[PDB]
Amino acid sequence: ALSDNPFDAKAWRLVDGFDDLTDITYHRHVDDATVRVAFNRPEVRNAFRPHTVDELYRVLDHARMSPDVGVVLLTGNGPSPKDGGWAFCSGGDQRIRGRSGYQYASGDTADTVDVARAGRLHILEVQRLIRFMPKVVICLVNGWAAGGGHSLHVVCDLTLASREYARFKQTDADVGSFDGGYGSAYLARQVGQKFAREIFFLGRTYTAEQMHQMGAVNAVAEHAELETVGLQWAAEINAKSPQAQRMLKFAFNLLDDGLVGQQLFAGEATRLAYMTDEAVEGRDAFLQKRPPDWSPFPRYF
Amino acid sequence: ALSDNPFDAKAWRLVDGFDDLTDITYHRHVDDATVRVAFNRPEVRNAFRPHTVDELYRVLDHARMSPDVGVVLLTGNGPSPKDGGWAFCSGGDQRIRGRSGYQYASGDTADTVDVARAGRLHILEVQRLIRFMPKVVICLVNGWAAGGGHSLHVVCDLTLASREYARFKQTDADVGSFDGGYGSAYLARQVGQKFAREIFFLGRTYTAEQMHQMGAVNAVAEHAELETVGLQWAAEINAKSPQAQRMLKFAFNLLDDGLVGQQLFAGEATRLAYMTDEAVEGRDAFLQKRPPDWSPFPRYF
Amino acid sequence: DNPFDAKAWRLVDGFDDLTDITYHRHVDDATVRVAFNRPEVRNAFRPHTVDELYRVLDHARMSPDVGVVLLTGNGPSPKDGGWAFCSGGDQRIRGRSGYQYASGDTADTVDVARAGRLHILEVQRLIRFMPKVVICLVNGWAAGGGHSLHVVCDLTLASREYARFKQTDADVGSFDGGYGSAYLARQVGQKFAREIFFLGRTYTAEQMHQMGAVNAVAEHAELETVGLQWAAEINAKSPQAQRMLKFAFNLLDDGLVGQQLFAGEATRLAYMTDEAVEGRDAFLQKRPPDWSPFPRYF
Amino acid sequence: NPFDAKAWRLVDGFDDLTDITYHRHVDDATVRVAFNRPEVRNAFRPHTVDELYRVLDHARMSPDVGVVLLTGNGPSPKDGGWAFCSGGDQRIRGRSGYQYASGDTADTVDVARAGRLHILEVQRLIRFMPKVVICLVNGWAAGGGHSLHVVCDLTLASREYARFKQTDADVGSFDGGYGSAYLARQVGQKFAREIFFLGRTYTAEQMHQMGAVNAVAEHAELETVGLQWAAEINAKSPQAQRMLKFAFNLLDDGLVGQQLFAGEATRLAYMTDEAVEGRDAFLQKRPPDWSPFPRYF
Amino acid sequence: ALSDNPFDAKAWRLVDGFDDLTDITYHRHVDDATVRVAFNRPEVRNAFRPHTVDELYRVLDHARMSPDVGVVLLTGNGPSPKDGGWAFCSGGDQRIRGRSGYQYASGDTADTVDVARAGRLHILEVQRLIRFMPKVVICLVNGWAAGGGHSLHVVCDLTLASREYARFKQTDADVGSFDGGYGSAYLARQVGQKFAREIFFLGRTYTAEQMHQMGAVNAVAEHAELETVGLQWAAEINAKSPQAQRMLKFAFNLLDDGLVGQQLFAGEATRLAYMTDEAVEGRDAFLQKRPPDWSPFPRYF
Amino acid sequence: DNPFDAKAWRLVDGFDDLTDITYHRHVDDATVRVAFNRPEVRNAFRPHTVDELYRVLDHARMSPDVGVVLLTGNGPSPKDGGWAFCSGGDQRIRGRSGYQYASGDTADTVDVARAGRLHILEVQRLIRFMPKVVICLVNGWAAGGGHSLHVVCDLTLASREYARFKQTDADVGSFDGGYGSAYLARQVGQKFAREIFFLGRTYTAEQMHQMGAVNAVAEHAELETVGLQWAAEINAKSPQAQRMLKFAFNLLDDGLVGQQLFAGEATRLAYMTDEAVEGRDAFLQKRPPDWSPFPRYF
Ligand SMILES: CC(C)(COP(=O)(O)OP(=O)(O)OC[C@H]1O[C@@H](n2cnc3c(N)ncnc32)[C@H](O)[C@@H]1OP(=O)(O)O)[C@@H](O)C(=O)NCCC(=O)NCCSC(=O)c1ccc2ccccc2c1O
Ligand SMILES: CC(C)(COP(=O)(O)OP(=O)(O)OC[C@H]1O[C@@H](n2cnc3c(N)ncnc32)[C@H](O)[C@@H]1OP(=O)(O)O)[C@@H](O)C(=O)NCCC(=O)NCCSC(=O)c1ccc2ccccc2c1O
Ligand SMILES: CC(C)(COP(=O)(O)OP(=O)(O)OC[C@H]1O[C@@H](n2cnc3c(N)ncnc32)[C@H](O)[C@@H]1OP(=O)(O)O)[C@@H](O)C(=O)NCCC(=O)NCCSC(=O)c1ccc2ccccc2c1O
Ligand SMILES: CC(C)(COP(=O)(O)OP(=O)(O)OC[C@H]1O[C@@H](n2cnc3c(N)ncnc32)[C@H](O)[C@@H]1OP(=O)(O)O)[C@@H](O)C(=O)NCCC(=O)NCCSC(=O)c1ccc2ccccc2c1O
Repeated sequence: ALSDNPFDAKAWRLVDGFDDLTDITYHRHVDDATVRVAFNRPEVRNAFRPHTVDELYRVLDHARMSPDVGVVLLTGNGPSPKDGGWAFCSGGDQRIRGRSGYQYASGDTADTVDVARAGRLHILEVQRLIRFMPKVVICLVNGWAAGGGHSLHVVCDLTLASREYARFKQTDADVGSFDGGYGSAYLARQVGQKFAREIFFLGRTYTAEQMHQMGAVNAVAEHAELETVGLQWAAEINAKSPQAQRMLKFAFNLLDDGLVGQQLFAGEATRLAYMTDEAVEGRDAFLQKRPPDWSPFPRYF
Repeated sequence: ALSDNPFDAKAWRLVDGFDDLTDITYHRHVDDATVRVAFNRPEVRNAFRPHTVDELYRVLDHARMSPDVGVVLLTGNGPSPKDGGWAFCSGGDQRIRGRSGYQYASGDTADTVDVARAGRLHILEVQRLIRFMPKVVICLVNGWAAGGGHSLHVVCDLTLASREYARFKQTDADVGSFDGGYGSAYLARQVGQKFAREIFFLGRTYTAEQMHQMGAVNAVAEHAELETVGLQWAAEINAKSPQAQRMLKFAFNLLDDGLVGQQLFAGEATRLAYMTDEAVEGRDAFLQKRPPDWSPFPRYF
Repeated sequence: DNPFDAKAWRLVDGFDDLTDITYHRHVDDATVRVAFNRPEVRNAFRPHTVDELYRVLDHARMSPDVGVVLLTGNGPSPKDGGWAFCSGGDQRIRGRSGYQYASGDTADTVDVARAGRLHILEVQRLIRFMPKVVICLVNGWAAGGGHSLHVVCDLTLASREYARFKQTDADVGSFDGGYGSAYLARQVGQKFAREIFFLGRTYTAEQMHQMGAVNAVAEHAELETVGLQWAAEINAKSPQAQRMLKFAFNLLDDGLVGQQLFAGEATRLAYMTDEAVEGRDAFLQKRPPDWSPFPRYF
Repeated sequence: NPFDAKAWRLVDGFDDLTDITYHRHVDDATVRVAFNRPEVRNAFRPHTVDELYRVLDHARMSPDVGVVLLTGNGPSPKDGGWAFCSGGDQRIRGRSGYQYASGDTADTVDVARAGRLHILEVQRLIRFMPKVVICLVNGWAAGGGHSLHVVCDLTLASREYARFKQTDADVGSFDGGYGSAYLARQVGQKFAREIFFLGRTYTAEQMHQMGAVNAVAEHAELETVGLQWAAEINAKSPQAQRMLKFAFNLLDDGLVGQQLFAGEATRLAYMTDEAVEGRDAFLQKRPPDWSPFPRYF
Repeated sequence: ALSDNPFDAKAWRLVDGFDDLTDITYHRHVDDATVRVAFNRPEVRNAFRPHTVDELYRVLDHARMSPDVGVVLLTGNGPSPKDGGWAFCSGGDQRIRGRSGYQYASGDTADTVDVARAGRLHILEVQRLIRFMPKVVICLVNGWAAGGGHSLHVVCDLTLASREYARFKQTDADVGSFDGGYGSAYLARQVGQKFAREIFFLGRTYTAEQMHQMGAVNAVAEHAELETVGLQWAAEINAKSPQAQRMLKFAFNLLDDGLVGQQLFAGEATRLAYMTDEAVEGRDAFLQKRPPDWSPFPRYF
Repeated sequence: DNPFDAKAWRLVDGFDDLTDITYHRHVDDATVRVAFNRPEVRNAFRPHTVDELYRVLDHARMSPDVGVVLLTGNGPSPKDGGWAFCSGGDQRIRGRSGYQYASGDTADTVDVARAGRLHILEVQRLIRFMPKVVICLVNGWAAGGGHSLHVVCDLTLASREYARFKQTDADVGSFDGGYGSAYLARQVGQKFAREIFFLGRTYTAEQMHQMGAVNAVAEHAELETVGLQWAAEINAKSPQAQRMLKFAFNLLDDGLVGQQLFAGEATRLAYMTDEAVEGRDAFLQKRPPDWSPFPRYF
């Protein structure tokens, strides 16, 4: 009766238009305003290749533009059919990593790499998409989270982790790589500079409880219940003012993201201003080629 | 023998000139350089209305300008005479909240709102007064700390919380509101970005011990001893160089507050320069209409 | 000639007791005039001056029928005909602990029991944080703390003939290590700002305009007339938008304080929506809120 | 007319564009992207924004393109007026933002569909793309149109017809992001506040004096000079140009800025033998040998 | 058998050229790419005087420039021969502190102070050296860490602390001093603003375990094993890509250090660019006085 | 015509061994002159040049009788009469690991066992952090890293006739991604700074002055004479105030490092007080401190 798999097929439906997905799965909950986005290459611990990043971007972007979706659950499928091992995401697929970055290939191995096509590092675009979308993204760490996979959990708004199977391991420097952006600096804004430097410089494996104690993981859950708890967290988020939740996310981003953070938060303020009679008077005055009349609108202080 | 009330009336005296306070109480300790500032509307869990904010500002401002006061203890009176419930502060009084913010009213309910008078959100001014005053402000959370009340706690330099009665709950998004300034972004600089986002996005109730573990509460105390512990903390603060304590507070504020932070710290540096013979030579040379002589004052490196 | 046109201005009720500052409301416009009134010492401010200045600016901030503040200096000097906006802190009553309250004009009347203050910094923040445009009209010398006040204002207009900018801080052993210096660098760039402070030279209106700290140069007699024209153009726009724009300009430079002020106004904007009103109503009626009428935007 | 048709070719796959034009230079690694609604001073509606994003994104991913020229077509067939871009099309502005419509006017708005403000997405795309974007202001630049020039890396402006006018507060709108705060990092806080608070009209020469316009050119020569600038840019080390742009963005853009600059530093490390040894060791399931690679200081 | 001393004399060799050191010791490990740098005035709890600072800077600078050294262990020798008391570092030597700062003296006490020579506060230069050097610096807190000694610990990349003997006490304000830089503001980026303010404003003594719980100490070790654990941590660090480790340290520093942070990280990016064929084409074209040919080098995105 | 007036300058004791740099102290003023001395390669620096430049600037930093550093280039070139401030890194000894030490002048003599360095960045930080005003006198070409050196100096004066600013970094596949670029933008604004780097055009003294990166333009023969005048005006003010001001200008731009330096100086001011001394004395006398004589200021 105890399931080894967090996924409950009865609770989830495929999303229309996404039959061609190979490296990623995308479900919408049967009742809730919540979607499930998951890595789908468990044979390589859910390592992503450039095509994986493209699918992940497409799917997250679709969720961003779905008005009836409030929360994204980001996770990994499994286990490995080869050894039963569990993974959230093991970062960039090393098999198709070249001197210019991760390269598109016709097959799974290095020999099928299109040598004419320069490599990319555009998981960074997925990071920004997660960061900038006006919806809460909750990472469900159901297994190994290593390299770029570790950095993905870091950039999510919230993280829940499997007690039995979550393993956090920043392996970047082991393979001569490094996430010098959100993966490292933003980790320091969750667990502090000392712990963050330890995690990267020594590359040790941490449990869910250890990461929770340090401040990068919000709560620990039983593996079988990880998505159930995820859905409960999403339900609590979706039960509040969506307008307030949106502003709050951009408020938490703002200063850390400089002018970009201000752009997003100020953008939402501009939308709020557009709803007002005062802004409509401004529009109407222009269209009617007359001076605007601001006298009904007080100078708040 | 066990008091349900943290307040020890024998230890405190009313402050002269504060006759007319209705929403707030203001005491000076009988021996120590410490004052007690408290919300005084326990029947509504110490929610503040614009008049409450005005009294609070005036009282904190007086404490700021009192040379014989080193530490402010900010707390809530209680319990509710209606149900015996304890509160530090439950944020803005929802009864007089309008479309333009919290509105002045002649009575307690929405019907007595002065409709000719625009709403205000100027608890933010109290936040800055606490932030900018050259004295340590310790928040003693003696009960519910919710909404704007939670955010007041966040902005204080230090927080002590009642074991039995403190309950931290960020209810902003529940009533369609949000503190997008110190309430949220500054919380993240105490407990890290993941926990701060959790606290706001889910709006769960946290105990003193839980908040202490996350990093927003300095210590947990027995309810009956909360002000006693507060006074002990104040005494330790007051036993150090007042000049060093002043500079240290502005040093902690500085970068987080940008140019405002620099302004406050540099302002105190200017005062230190004014104490020197070199600065006195500059003033005198101008007043005597002669060139200054800097030769007695060596260059340091 | 004199930039002050007495016919255009009325005294503000409740301010009969002002000694170091004058305060007028325009006869027709949503504009006030705030001016230093010690031209015999080049409009140097003492602590009492600062108190009056703060109180008057605070009153303008809280006047809903006022949109723009014009900050300037009265003159000329009755002693030598010299023109000044403001020459900074009154050096006569500067002590080792800062500028001190005194019953008279000189150090001999200083209240020795009372520590000195530097709370022009409080006026700077009041100017910086108020949800209204403050225009500095530099009608003469602007030196020391007076120079730093023009720097922190949103806009500066300057008298062609008589405006003189001179950062004399380091000459008398002082320094504005806040807005006076760092924020000046965000107007004229780090090289020019360092020059202005390190060498303490005198600059004309036109020179400051070329460097970027002065918005426009006006004829002396027309300085307040041009100020009123600028104020009128500002007052012809959405007050809501002007308010948001000022705080947007402040935001990143002011860190968490900047975010607090801008987000504070964003919160007011949310409070105006039906969605926020449903949040209030549900709490008051002790029922669950119903968010279904309010769509998610992206 | 600044447009020289002989110098430009249409780009394959963009036959369906209606609000925007998109050309590639016949010889140079340079593209031309232009607003194409001159009858309303090149105001953009959400469809314009979608086309603009799609086109700039394509330019970003085109390895044989080094520089983007962003401008407006004209003149107005109605009054001969010249415009770069007048910002959001006010006719279809609603309480929820700019709304999709089947026609040009408010009565054709799809009421079932919420409005958007996603010109901000185009701003970020210009900002984050590893190529220089030069704005050619050939006419009116107002509202969101003014803000689009602000966010471009460089701006060249028509002496006779460029008109800069930040009208945001006139119509109760505001760009509280790059449009204003970033303008201040070009012309300084005093001038930026003046531009927004008063919303006056400025010439090319005035904006050049303030620091927001790199150079003024004769109207007929505006695109010719743009192409000359693009050529000088394309003649340098592309790797260095790329690093330079993100270095300029970095601190102003906080963690996002660091992410972009560090992303390119990561690529540079991937080129090294040391990084390749890291990949090889993992793939071959053996310990890495770092001894051939010395520590630098 | 149980050693009271963390130092294992068999594991360390003196470094050539440092025979003249008096206030500091400097060893290189017999096998590992690791050095040991230690305060050597245990009779005054390893308080530093200006000569100590000069030696410390010299030794750390030499380590910075040693290509075969990857990690610096920074600690204190002991115990005091007077009372057996243990110290990492008790900050500035108060005996030779004057009105212009810490002063050079021929002897140990104030009467041998060179009055003609202005005082200095240049432990700040050692702080920046630790901060900016492209190698991990691990602080081994083997006893008291107080005042400026506490701040040195704060600025190191990692801290390990002796269970039995580590005592953290920020005493600055007790003696009228303050570290308004890394000592305070950077501490806040490790333990959060509330705990950081508490540490300074109250100046209480904290254990290794307490500082670890707050986030300023990475791990607690047995006193006899402190340097053994230090060596184990260094070995894990030294087993990764040295290039990646370097980039990662400056990535963690970057935003916190503004333009200085950008300068250091960008400098390393420039070195990486110099390794490329493209950069070499740039150099060669200039030297051969011909136009560069960039056509072999793809634009990446 | 030469800007250098030999009569005004004396060699500094202990610096006889300098080869790539010259170092003089003024015969009367608290001012030194530090100059690149390889005019045959447009004053391009090699690693040895950087070491000498650091040592000389460090010595000036620690000299209590020196207030101002004038940083410039010697010339003209004995080969073609060309004038240079500094053309950046010596490309002849640039390798894949950076600029390399060599026994001779050319690439064939580089020590292959010794990795390259980019440590002109250390000189930039030394200029940036030293508590004294550094004025760059651009007497000729300023290119690459040489351009970045002027950018990081506090003030820049430039020769009308011979100053030439040209950011050639991207021409040779290099880039200054720190103070050279990002800090230039805080002088001339983001548009002009991007223009300067992306196109790498040559600009005159007058053009750079208009953009905001050059404080003043001077006649070539008078460049050091004007430099000495600027230094004299700087040296006539409170040294303590000038010091605080420089770190105040640095502060926010330099994050925790900026704060560290400014607060460090504030700590020194505090050490001068009776209050700080009571703290010391109480510790030394093993007694509680008595803070009662020292008032709380606000
Ligand atoms: C360039 C002038 C403005 C005009 O000179 P002029 O030749 O035209 O007239 P002058 O003879 O100097 O002045 C006329 C009368 O006014 C007096 N006076 C002018 N300014 C002041 C003044 N600030 N304080 C006291 N008296 C002043 C003069 O002494 C003189 O008095 P009289 O001989 O008729 O008896 C010149 O007077 C002057 O340099 N005055 C001093 C400017 C000054 O150093 N102000 C204060 C420096 S510091 C500062 O303002 C300040 C304040 C608060 C701060 C807070 C935080 C951080 C920094 C702060 C700060 O830097
Ligand atoms: C200064 C002009 C550009 C030139 O005036 P001119 O006197 O030469 O010609 P005019 O007769 O006014 O315009 C010619 C035709 O084009 C129309 N037109 C011009 N601009 C627009 C326009 N923006 N929207 C709709 N129609 C426009 C005019 O109504 C007119 O139509 P007609 O009566 O001949 O049939 C003037 O047209 C004008 O003020 N246009 C409006 C400028 C404007 O306020 N744009 C919107 C500001 S708000 C905005 O762009 C925007 C968008 C997204 C944002 C996202 C986040 C944050 C902020 C945002 C934002 O602020
Ligand atoms: C907590 C202790 C470290 C341990 O106390 P314990 O109870 O174990 O034994 P104790 O009797 O106090 O010390 C044993 C011997 O060591 C001496 N000693 C300990 N620390 C110092 C010390 N720092 N300076 C001079 N002597 C010291 C003691 O006086 C005593 O001497 P003895 O009576 O045998 O002759 C305690 O000694 C103590 O508080 N020491 C002072 C800590 C302190 O306040 N240091 C200076 C704060 S300021 C700071 O370090 C500093 C320095 C440079 C800075 C530069 C720029 C900006 C900031 C700076 C800065 O903040
Ligand atoms: C614009 C000139 C300065 C003047 O041109 P002109 O036509 O007047 O004279 P020219 O014939 O080019 O030069 C005269 C002699 O001096 C030589 N020369 C001039 N500059 C250099 C030079 N920098 N290195 C080596 N030789 C140089 C010339 O090769 C030539 O040698 P000759 O033919 O007599 O044997 C031109 O010479 C020139 O562009 N020189 C190279 C400028 C350059 O690209 N420098 C390196 C950019 S990168 C850089 O400096 C640098 C260094 C360290 C960094 C560290 C961290 C981050 C960034 C860094 C960085 O960007």
